[PDB]
Amino acid sequence: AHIFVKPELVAEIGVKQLQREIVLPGLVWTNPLTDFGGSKNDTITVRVPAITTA
Amino acid sequence: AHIFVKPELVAEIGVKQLQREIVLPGLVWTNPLTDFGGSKNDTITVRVPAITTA
Repeated sequence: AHIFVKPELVAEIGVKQLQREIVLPGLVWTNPLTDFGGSKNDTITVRVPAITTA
Repeated sequence: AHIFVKPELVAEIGVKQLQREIVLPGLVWTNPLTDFGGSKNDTITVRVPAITTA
């Protein structure tokens, strides 16, 4: 019968891929040490001080 | 590959040997008697008063 030339319409309506919310980085101790370049094996050794007894 | 001569770097970050909190000294009767020098045998006598019966 009648022929109509139509486009294929693409729409975005706010449907996204559900994906986790990030909380862990803010709670962990990040970068107390920075100069890993300049220490052998990329290892910085932390010194824990001493305690005596009377 | 390339090889480099680096120092071992020792750093303090705030890691400490965990020790408890001192609470007992503030809770015990301390120094009601002081002049232990000036008394025989480094001893001060404490007198507890008399109690009578009828």
